[PDB]
Amino acid sequence: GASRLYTLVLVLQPQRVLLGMKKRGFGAGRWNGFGGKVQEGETIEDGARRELQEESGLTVDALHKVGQIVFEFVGEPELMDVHVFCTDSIQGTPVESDEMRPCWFQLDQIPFKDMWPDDSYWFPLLLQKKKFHGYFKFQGQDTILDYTLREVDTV
Ligand SMILES: CNc1nc(OCCOC)nc2c1[nH]c(=O)n2Cc1ccccc1
Repeated sequence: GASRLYTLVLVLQPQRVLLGMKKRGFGAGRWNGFGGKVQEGETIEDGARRELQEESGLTVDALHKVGQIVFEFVGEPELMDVHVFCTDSIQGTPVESDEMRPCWFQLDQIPFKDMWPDDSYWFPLLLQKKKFHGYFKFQGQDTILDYTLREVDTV
């Protein structure tokens, strides 16, 4: 059907991953990555950089696309086509805002119970830097009715 473009950025380093507790708005009460809608006149990668900076205060040397996930929320007018980026190359410190509190998690302490339920499926691939295409059919924000996830050579 009709779909909208989104980006999702994970700051993933050898020993730790950066997530942000949402205090308000989309994903409130969960540890989320950084992202949002891609705008007209910017590339998907430019949009990922922009959202990372707007949300966390971070600027990076480079980012790479590691996956794509299509979300179907039952009853919503459009699909969400999310392009997933990864980067280790931060140039400063994350900053807490009125919207978000940043936290570095050790890789054996990733808080899946306090994250979106789909994350449990594709994180093991992200952590191995294995590229992936996924699809998740949701009923509301807690329930996965169906999904697919495959390792790909090209996103
Ligand atoms: C780290 N896992 C996840 N992080 C976010 O950060 C929000 C920034 O992206 C807009 N969102 C996640 C997320 N895992 C997850 O399911 N979502 C929900 C989502 C659904 C549809 C479009 C975008 C995000």
